[PDB]
Amino acid sequence: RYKPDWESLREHTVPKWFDKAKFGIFIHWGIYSVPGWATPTGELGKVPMDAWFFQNPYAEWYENSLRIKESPTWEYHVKTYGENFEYEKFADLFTAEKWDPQEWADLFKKAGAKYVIPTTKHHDGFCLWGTKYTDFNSVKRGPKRDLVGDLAKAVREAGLRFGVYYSGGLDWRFTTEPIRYPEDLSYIRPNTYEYADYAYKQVMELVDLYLPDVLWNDMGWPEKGKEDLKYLFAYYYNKHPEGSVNDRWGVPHWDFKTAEYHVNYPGDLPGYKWEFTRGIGLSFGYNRNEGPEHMLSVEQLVYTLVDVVSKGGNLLLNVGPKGDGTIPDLQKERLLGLGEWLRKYGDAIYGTSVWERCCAKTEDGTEIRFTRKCNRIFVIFLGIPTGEKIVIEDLNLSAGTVRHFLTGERLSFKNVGKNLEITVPKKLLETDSITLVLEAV
Amino acid sequence: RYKPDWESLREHTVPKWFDKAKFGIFIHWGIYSVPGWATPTGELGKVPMDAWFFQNPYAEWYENSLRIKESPTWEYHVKTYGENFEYEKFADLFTAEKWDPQEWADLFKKAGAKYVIPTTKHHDGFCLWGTKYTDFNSVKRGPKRDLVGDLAKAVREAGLRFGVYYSGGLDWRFTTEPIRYPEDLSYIRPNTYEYADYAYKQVMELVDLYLPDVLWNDMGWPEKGKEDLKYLFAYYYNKHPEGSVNDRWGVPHWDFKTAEYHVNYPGDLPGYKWEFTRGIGLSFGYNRNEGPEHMLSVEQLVYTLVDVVSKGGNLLLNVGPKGDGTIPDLQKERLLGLGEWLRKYGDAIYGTSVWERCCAKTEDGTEIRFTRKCNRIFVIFLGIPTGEKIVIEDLNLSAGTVRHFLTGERLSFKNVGKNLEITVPKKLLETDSITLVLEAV
Amino acid sequence: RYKPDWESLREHTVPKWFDKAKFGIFIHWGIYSVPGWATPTGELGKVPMDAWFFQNPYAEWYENSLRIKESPTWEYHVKTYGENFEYEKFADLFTAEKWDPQEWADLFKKAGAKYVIPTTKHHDGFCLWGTKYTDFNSVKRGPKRDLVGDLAKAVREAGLRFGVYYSGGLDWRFTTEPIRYPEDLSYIRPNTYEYADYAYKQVMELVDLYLPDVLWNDMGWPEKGKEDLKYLFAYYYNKHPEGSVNDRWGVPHWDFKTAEYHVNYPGDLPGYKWEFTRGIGLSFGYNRNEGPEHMLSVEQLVYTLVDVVSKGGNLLLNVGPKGDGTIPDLQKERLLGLGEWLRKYGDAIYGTSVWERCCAKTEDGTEIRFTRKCNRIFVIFLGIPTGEKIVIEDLNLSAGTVRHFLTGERLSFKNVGKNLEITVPKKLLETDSITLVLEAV
Amino acid sequence: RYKPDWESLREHTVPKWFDKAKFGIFIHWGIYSVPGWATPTGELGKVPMDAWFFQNPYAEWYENSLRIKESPTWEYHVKTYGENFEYEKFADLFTAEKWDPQEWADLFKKAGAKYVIPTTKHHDGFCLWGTKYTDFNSVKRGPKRDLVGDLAKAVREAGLRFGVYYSGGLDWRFTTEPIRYPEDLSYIRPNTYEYADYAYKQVMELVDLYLPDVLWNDMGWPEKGKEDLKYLFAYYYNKHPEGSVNDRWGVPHWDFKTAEYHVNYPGDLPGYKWEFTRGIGLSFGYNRNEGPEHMLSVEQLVYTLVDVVSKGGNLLLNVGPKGDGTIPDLQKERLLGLGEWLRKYGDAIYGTSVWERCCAKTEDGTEIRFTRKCNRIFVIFLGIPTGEKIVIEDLNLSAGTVRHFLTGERLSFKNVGKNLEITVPKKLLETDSITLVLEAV
Ligand SMILES: C[C@@H]1N[C@H](CNC(=O)c2cc3ccccc3o2)[C@@H](O)[C@H](O)[C@@H]1O
Ligand SMILES: C[C@@H]1N[C@H](CNC(=O)c2cc3ccccc3o2)[C@@H](O)[C@H](O)[C@@H]1O
Ligand SMILES: C[C@@H]1N[C@H](CNC(=O)c2cc3ccccc3o2)[C@@H](O)[C@H](O)[C@@H]1O
Ligand SMILES: C[C@@H]1N[C@H](CNC(=O)c2cc3ccccc3o2)[C@@H](O)[C@H](O)[C@@H]1O
Repeated sequence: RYKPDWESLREHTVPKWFDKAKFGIFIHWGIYSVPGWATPTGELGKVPMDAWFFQNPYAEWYENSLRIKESPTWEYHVKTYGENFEYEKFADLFTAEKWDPQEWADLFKKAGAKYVIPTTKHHDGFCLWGTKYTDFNSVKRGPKRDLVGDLAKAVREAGLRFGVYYSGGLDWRFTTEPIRYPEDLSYIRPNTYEYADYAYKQVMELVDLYLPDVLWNDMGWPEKGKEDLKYLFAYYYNKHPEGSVNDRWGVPHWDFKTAEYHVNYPGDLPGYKWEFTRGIGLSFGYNRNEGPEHMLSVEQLVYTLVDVVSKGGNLLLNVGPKGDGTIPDLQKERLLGLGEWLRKYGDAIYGTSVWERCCAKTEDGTEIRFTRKCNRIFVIFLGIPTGEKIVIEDLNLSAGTVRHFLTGERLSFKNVGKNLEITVPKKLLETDSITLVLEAV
Repeated sequence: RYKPDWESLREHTVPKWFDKAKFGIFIHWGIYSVPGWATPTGELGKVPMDAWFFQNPYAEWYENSLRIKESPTWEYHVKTYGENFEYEKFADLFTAEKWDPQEWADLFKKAGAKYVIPTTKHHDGFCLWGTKYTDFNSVKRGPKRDLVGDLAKAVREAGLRFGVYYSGGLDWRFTTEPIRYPEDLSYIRPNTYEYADYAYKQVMELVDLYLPDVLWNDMGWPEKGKEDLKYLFAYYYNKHPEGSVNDRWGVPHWDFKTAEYHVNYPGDLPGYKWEFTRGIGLSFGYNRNEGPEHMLSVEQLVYTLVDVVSKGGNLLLNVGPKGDGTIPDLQKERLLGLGEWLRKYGDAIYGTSVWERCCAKTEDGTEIRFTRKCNRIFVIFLGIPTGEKIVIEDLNLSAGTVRHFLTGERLSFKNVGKNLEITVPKKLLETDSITLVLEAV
Repeated sequence: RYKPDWESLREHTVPKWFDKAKFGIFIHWGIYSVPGWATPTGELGKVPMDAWFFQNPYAEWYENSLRIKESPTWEYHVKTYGENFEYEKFADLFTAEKWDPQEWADLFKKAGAKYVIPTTKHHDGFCLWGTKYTDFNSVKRGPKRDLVGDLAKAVREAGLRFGVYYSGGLDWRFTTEPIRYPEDLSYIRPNTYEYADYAYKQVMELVDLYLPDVLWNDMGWPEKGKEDLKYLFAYYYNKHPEGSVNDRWGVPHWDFKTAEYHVNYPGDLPGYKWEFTRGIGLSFGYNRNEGPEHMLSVEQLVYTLVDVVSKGGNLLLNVGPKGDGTIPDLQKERLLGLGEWLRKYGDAIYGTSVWERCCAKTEDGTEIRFTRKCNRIFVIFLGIPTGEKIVIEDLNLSAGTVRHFLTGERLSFKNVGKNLEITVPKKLLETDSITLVLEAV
Repeated sequence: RYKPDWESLREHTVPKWFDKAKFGIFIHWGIYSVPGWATPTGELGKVPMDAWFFQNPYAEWYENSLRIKESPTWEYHVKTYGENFEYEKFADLFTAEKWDPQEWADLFKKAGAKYVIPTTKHHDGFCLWGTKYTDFNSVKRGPKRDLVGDLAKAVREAGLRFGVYYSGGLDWRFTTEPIRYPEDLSYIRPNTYEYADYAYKQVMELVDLYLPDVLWNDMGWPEKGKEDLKYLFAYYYNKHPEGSVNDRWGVPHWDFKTAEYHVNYPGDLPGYKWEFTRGIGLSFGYNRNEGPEHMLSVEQLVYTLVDVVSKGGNLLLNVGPKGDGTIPDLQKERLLGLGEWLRKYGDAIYGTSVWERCCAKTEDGTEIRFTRKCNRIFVIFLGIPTGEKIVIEDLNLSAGTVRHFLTGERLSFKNVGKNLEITVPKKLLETDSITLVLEAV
């Protein structure tokens, strides 16, 4: 058993399944999906924080944006819905009329994901399961249905792991003033003992009803409730040792860390297990304002996954469904594009470990990443070189044998000084899809 | 912005408006105003604390007195209302049938007050605004009206500042045993986490609905909720930098300190901004038992104001209205008397600063106080000397010019040793109303 | 009395003498003054923190730079003193053979300064007084003299206030590893109970031996010792009420805040008393490598003081003496020039208060700053306009009388729209030294 | 960088070199080695704690035993050294006259160990290095030599990793009363701030002087000093990322856990890196009273290491040298025998990982342990079966190829039900030394 103390809970490390899974699907879905609107300003870490909340690209932040008068959201809202239309009202419009959890699960499985994590409660406080601690939930309003439970059953039937996201650090049902600047986050929070009990009871409830594979908390945990996590974590691990928690609780324990868009993104091997998350575009919740110009292309998604994995991370790619429960076409295509690439190259991703180094590049500027499976080293190019002669800078191999991954064809190579030279027959180079992949042994 | 930490909140000092205002009106009004009864025993600080709670002169302490069997209040109550008449019942009798907030505001403006602060919730827990955290309030019971909101609108329309009083440290809706001795205050308190959240939510609510100019807490703050004040104060000052808080929270921060009747009353310049409070009589809530023998006379009120101001303080004079919302005649006359004196002498009060010393006296025992406005020094006598020859002890001036304030007539003076001599023409002496006032330059 | 708790200590505010003084002299003098060498890289706030400690422009950080091998300092040291010359050895070379405290005091008085603050102990832990808590001090080594005491007597003899600088946060006699990045400061500190007691005892000793007018701590106070400050401050204020402390202790109390070069420099009135500090060049300690190109010119110093004062601050200008006790001519000539402008314009500086706004500018960009003395408003131009017709943007006056400060000559003016037009005869413009100064009433 | 907080420190996990090393040598050497005497009562975990301290088998607890009058130790001491011979006096007899560190290092290398950890300071508080914080150390007394440093140089010269053992929890130089029952440990400890600083300073000094590969604390860390460990660990890891610390500090962080004789010995795979420690006999310090009957035989040592390694642990085997610096032949011959088996079977130990299960057994009870190297699974028999037909209970293989480890000879096998049958020709069985080793692929 795990005891309720940080020294004991440290005994639990990231489970194997999670380390080997490499790719998961995040799902931000709630009543904010109904208006599904945000100004696609840019990526977190690139937009100046003094403007960020006033032109928030996270459509799931709609309510906070609505609370800032004369913010693009306020104007959009007043003209589309009217001023006598409270944000809460969207809970009744959220009907998930076309939702089919098995179709979602089929899709995430085809895309190559091995786990799925929906938002059980985001910052607006709306709950997607029939919780008994609030009536502001999907069973009582809108969908008239236990979205979390139903999705978990479908995901698990498809053979994928199932986790839960819970906004522990923020709940706008307990505050009135919006977040205008990053500094505001230091005092505009529920702040009460009552809220801390609520959060604790809600996560314990999720654990008892669905025994998730991952407890993904966001925005930190209520200061008054931090001590509670020793008990919660021990309770959780003792019922599910292969369970896992992220690092957004603000306490000593975590099984894996996180990075969001540019924030805390590592440039080289970090030394611990971590997970990258971002939307296919610039938002997590659905944004009808985004076009393909704001989204990553299938090629960019593949290069992102490879970069992340060579660095020991897992990619948790977010999908932003519509209020009716359908997944926009732009998103579905990119999920599929990635699933296709993974069907061909998956063996150099799933189940791999990091190598001595994560990165390299060809004399001509083509970026390279490495992954490993025992004695096999995968050399993954972020693109496909034009010429048959490939010069990798600052790299020497002691393998003696280097094959072209898809075909398995042995290739010719030699360490020329501080570099490594390989000849890749154009026929092979033409077989690869987005990345030229080599395997050294 | 202010950050939620004591070191940062210290950056906020008492606002100018408050320091210059000098005189404000306190209003203790609640359901205790209906029975409006107390034994007028004496002034706080003069009555032995071993008898005080058994013969409490604070009529607003009626419920606590009622809970002590065979206390004058219990007997009075049983004979007037009966034993089957719970204190709470007075919430239904509290109808404010004749209340006219604009008339209150007109009156406080004529009296010379620059700010007004009503009890939003006193020790009995009854709330004078439509709070959503309890049904024991003025919108649901008795007046059927938002007394706080309505008074704030009237006060502000009259051009005066508006603050709120909130009994944070005591709420008898959460306790059953009465306070019999001062020691009891150390354990007979709500004491629960629930109460601490309640208090926090109620003051945050007052801030969001009325954005008061002063948060006047009383009886300390729930120990469990003290840390909450860092967030509350930062939240408040960031929405209203000219807002202010008193010193009854029991935490590191405060903008001005307080003194009640004789308690913590300074004898000389204190070194920080402070405010004196007391009732026109011996109680804060209306007491039909007080006669003019228990009240300060207009002259005493003026001398009190001057003493307080020369010492850097503000006077917060309490008015105890009746259950029907009218202000007793004894009180209205004294408010008016003071307003008259302030109309004539206001320029030596509002906007003044303390001088090198607060006090002095004439060879014959007439007390004197000083205030200042740059190079002008006001010399205010607590009374009007009979003889034209005035000898002030232990004072020498380097002004060269001393005028008689009301008329502006230059006077004859000279430093005779360790004293200062001035000749005040009887004609002038007869022009003054309660205080002979001189101005040195 | 002041009590040992933050709520009581809050009662003490910045003493009047300090608020009115406006200009003081900082003195960073120690054994680092002997090598007196640094790479004059740039101003704090403008140099990237990734390079700063490696090319530190603060000569007083010589020891820390010396511990980073292959730092310019390390190279310089090895060629100049040798690889076997430990930093501590500089205490034997620090002889202050040509030191004359009354000569320093007279120069600071002539320079227009009202208070002086020497480094009693900087980060290297060497003490400039005969402390009984360490033998690494100026009585036992180097000068064989109590430098703090002898300087304190001299400064006071000259009629100036005397404060003490103490490095509470860092003491390299308790660490071995150098600071290479800002992050290192979070763990490379003495850290022991022993050190917290040491710092408490030494500041207590400074208070006892010299009862300074200012306790200027630097680098934070040892976490373990933070609660001691309640007792230290009450002890101090009870012995010396007109005493004062800065804001670098990391506890709730402080009497004035500070800004260093660009760091925390206010853009407008801040709302509390503060003080700006910087060296005449880029270092606080004497740097033989700085030349006039690294120093502020007299003109710039004047503009600095004016800007700081119009925003309610005091300027604490640093002088870096040599190991022999002399003050370099470059620094001396700048002090004397500033003193000259102050002898001429002192009245628009000393004893002033902030006005409604600190700033304005002329139609052709000449910056303007304001100060006040009751009804008299001083208009200071940062430079002397060439033409006689002056147009001040966004300013209206309601004084009816504007004079030329130096001569007293009444000048012609009028409010022309959102601007203020004034005519200043070239004969006056020609009398002003570095600043055109106007006086409106 | 690692930051000084538990959440950041969590990022550091057991270094690869340690996980792969599998075997290290502990060395308990001090002035207690001079009397070198204890009652060899039994193994920790098997001796009732009501008797233990009174008949302590740990020779290194001589001083504590000596303070309990009428303890076998007290008797022995009085007859051997005399009632007037204080324990501290043993520091003058501790001369290590025949010590040769390179000879120890070569023996540890030849024994198959990859790291060495000597007691820099045991419970008696005597320090085996020239610490500047106490004169009770080996440079000032006894050997007049820095034993930790000289041993560190030698061990490293031999190519092995060097760690340090430090008694943080107990120091008998700070107590006078002996430990008689486990309960006494809860209050007979140094207990002062002074001691918490002392321990922090000495471990910091060990890190600075020798930058050890392992910080192996014992007996917990002083409560008052626990928060210092955040800073100590970050300081340490930032200087030496491949460094490591054990789990005996009583704080949230640790890189590997420990087990001592029977205490905390895992029965199956535990889920985290750990290390088993015990003496070759019943004592850590040299006990002249132990004979071969109290010691593990070479065979038992082999079986121990194998059991520990198959369960993911490292074995830290203790050697107890004599006061003169020599290692007793009984211990030396066991180290050499183990080294012989490791030179022969090293490949099935060093650099291995745990498999699905650690354990199995043959039809006639021969215990079996497993280790892995990617696809190669090592099958280690704790003993060599007599017959050629072997039946392994509850094991099935899906390798298709099982070889005899020593020769490489392919062997015949098949899954017979829930069992695995294999034929090993006696000529092979006769080549194995203490263990039959098989290799499945
Ligand atoms: C996944 C996204 N999380 C946002 C909040 N982000 C955080 O609390 C935060 C961001 C972040 C980045 C790196 C490491 C830790 C971090 O914590 C949240 O506001 C968005 O709506 C969305 O749910
Ligand atoms: C204004 C009056 N306050 C009474 C409670 N008084 C206090 O908590 C108290 C009294 C007091 C006096 C000096 C400084 C601080 C102080 O705190 C309260 O019991 C009365 O009913 C009335 O509201
Ligand atoms: C006056 C200088 N102070 C330096 C340390 N600075 C700080 O700790 C710091 C800098 C700073 C700037 C604005 C407000 C607070 C601040 O604290 C110190 O390192 C220099 O050697 C010199 O003594
Ligand atoms: C290696 C030996 N350690 C003894 C102290 N043991 C402990 O504090 C203890 C024993 C123990 C066993 C498993 C996990 C943690 C544990 O802590 C110590 O008293 C002996 O003298 C010797 O140094």
